[PDB]
Amino acid sequence: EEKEILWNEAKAFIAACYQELGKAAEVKDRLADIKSEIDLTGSYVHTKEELEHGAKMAWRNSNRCIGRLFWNSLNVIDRRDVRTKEEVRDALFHHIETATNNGKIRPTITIFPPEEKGEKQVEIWNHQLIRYAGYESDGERIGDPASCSLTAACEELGWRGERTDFDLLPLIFRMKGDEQPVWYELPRSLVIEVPITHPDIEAFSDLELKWYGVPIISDMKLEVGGIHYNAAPFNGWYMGTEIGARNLADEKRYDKLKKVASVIGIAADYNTDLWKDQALVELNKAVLHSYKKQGVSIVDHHTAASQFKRFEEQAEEAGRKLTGDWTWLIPPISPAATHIFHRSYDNSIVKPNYFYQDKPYE
Amino acid sequence: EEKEILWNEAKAFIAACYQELGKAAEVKDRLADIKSEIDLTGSYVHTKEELEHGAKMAWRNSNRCIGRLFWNSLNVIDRRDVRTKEEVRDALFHHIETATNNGKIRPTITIFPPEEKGEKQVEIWNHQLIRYAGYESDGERIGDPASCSLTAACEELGWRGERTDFDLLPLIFRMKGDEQPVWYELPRSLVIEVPITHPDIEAFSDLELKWYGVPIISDMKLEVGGIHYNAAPFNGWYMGTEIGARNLADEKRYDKLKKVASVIGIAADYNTDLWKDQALVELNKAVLHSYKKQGVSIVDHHTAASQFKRFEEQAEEAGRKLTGDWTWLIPPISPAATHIFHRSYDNSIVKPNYFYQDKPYE
Ligand code: HEM
Ligand code: HEM
Ligand SMILES: CNCCc1cccc(OCc2ccc3ccc(N)nc3c2)c1
Ligand SMILES: CNCCc1cccc(OCc2ccc3ccc(N)nc3c2)c1
Ligand SMILES: [Cl-]
Ligand SMILES: [Cl-]
Repeated sequence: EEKEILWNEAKAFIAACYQELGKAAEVKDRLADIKSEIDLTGSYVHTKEELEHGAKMAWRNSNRCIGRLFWNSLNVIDRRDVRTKEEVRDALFHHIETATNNGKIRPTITIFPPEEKGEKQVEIWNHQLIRYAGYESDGERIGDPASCSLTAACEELGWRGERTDFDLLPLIFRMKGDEQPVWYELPRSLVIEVPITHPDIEAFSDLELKWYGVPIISDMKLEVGGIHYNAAPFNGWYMGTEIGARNLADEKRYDKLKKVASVIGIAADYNTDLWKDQALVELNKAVLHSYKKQGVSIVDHHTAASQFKRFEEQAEEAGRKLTGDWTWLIPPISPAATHIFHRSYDNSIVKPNYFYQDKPYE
Repeated sequence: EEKEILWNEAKAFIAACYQELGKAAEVKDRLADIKSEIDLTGSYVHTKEELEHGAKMAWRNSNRCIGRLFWNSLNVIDRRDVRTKEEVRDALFHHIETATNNGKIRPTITIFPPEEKGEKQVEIWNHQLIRYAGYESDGERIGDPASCSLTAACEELGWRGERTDFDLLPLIFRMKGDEQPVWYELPRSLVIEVPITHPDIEAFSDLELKWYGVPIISDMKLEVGGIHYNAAPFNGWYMGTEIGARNLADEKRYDKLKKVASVIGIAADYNTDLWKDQALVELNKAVLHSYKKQGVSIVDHHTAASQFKRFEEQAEEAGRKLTGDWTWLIPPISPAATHIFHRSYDNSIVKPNYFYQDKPYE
């Protein structure tokens, strides 16, 4: 059964992958080899070419991602060789440095050994490799509420945060055979952060806002031809609205709109003044300006949607079905100013792809 | 078959309606009477109470409507007695006057005789009773592009627009047995319009924008207990974003964002300046301000979403399933600033309800 599903997924992936790589003639013999490997071993091992192309296909098939035009330039790092926690740490440190690239962000994925019997070899606890801690006790809220449960789990393990609003969480992961994860503080020299200033409004710096340069999502599973890479952190560059309309704006995140309204000099008293909307726009302008000024890659939602339109055109021209999740593709500010809002998308799930998986804490 | 569907819909509607009206004991005898009427006549006639409550249920079940908290206060006008085109005209004129109510808009529906054998008794051609004409010829675009086909159909019939950007379309409808519709110019004394000014930016009036006071949607079909009221125009008051983020903003409508950017004194050259977003906010602030200043009812999207949350709570408390269309419920500006964005909704279709129907032109 288990063995059956794997073979099926393998046939479908190898056929499609080799077709796109112009290697269609090599399919029959590769499939032969795979069949034997599965019979003999219970699993099979991707070639470097298969793994690289699979990770790229998986990004291409990510319905919720507006940034897919660049799927084929994904930088894929093969770390299936790691066996120790020092190696995993160093690979994660390396991913941060190489993806950051002094501000000129390279979309990158680092791929660790896959689940074996559904048994994880490496289990990453972080949601993103770089993220801020959150605390909630005695009515006191500090940092990022979205990080409260992971922060509490880290502190169970002997980590202690300084309780600023921007404590960097340690890297935290567990190896097969260890009962507990280990944690490592991030070297601050590896982590680019951007202070938020406004191009016109000088008081904006009074808010003392900042955000980190690179979102490196580290808790999703990459599935390629029936092989489950549960540990495979990847990154792009930010779209500005993720920071300005959600991370810094949401009431359940940093909740900064009233403070923004105050520093930009507008009242926050009447819904009809659209003060939240006006605050959102200025905060989002501040975020784009600040990343650009520091030389850290970022895309605004208009440019991003323009790129996505080209992705749609490229899909059509290549003869591939396009899939998408309208509810995630539309940006959270001025969505009707983008073409995405005015059409519909088929939300079918195509593999390879990235999937959610259960958290090991909570 | 036809006769069967009707009876089924009737049983389900009468049972639910009388239950809500505390008239459950009267169901058995009412259903008896209806059964006979259908056998004998092919159809059945709603009581005033059934019709009124059915139209209210239909609004309550409109998945795409954010304004549903007020479903039970719908003003229902029963015009099943009309037989002539002068009567239809006068009923439509009356609806405009009574709904407008000197600016204090009353949500109202005027209900005309229903389809008989699927044969319409009255066929309204207008999308809304009050709307602006649109023209497109020789590269010249004037008025509302959304009105181009209806405008062309009106001019086929001897109507002629002045070719301002805001020509009011005539009322246009067809009676059973007439080969052609008739048209009647709207008396300007019945139509409230609001000039768009900005609370802070005096130059905003240079754009010479205006919009009409009351959206009176006149091309949907009301279905109640298997009876098809294809002619049943209804209105609420506007939510400001419908005018400011769509009618005046969309590239395929009045397309005013570049002109807005110019009068508010910002460049429209770089996506990263978020000039479209900033223009959207100021235009939307202008719209709310202008309606309020003139004493014409309007709701902003924050207040509207707050009302909708109460509608959700009321549904739960009354033991009714809530249905909704997330993609239409979210406002087109700052959607993530509303609770709607952060939850999901079951998009099941429950009857009574309002439905699309084929246009008689195009
Ligand atoms: C190159 C720059 C990129 C940009 C600007 C971009 C933009 C975005 C945005 C805005 C979202 C929505 C996230 C949210 O609202 O929570 C998203 C979702 C997503 N992106 Fe991308 N992305 C990029 C690169 C990548 C890469 C390199 C991958 C993987 C190889 C990826 C895979 C995804 C996935 C899987 C999701 C959905 C996650 C979920 O379901 O929660 N993206 N992207
Ligand atoms: C009282 C004020 C009301 C407000 C503020 C309101 C608000 C809205 C808004 C903003 C939409 C979305 C329209 C679009 O984006 O194209 C909508 C859709 C709708 N509303 Fe309401 N509404 C109100 C009253 C009513 C009334 C009185 C009815 C009928 C009795 C109604 C039935 C509907 C229906 C059927 C739709 C969907 C139409 C379609 O599918 O195209 N609403 N409403
Ligand atoms: C706001 N939704 C949070 C829930 C959630 C859970 C797990 C992963 C996840 O990823 C969002 C995500 C994923 C990949 C991205 C790549 C680039 C980018 N700019 N944003 C990206 C954002 C998001
Ligand atoms: C933007 N969608 C246009 C397509 C379309 C076709 C037919 C009817 C229709 O109604 C939108 C609609 C319906 C009822 C409304 C009631 C009140 C209100 N403020 N807006 C309302 C808006 C909309
Ligand atoms: Cl993020
Ligand atoms: Cl409208």
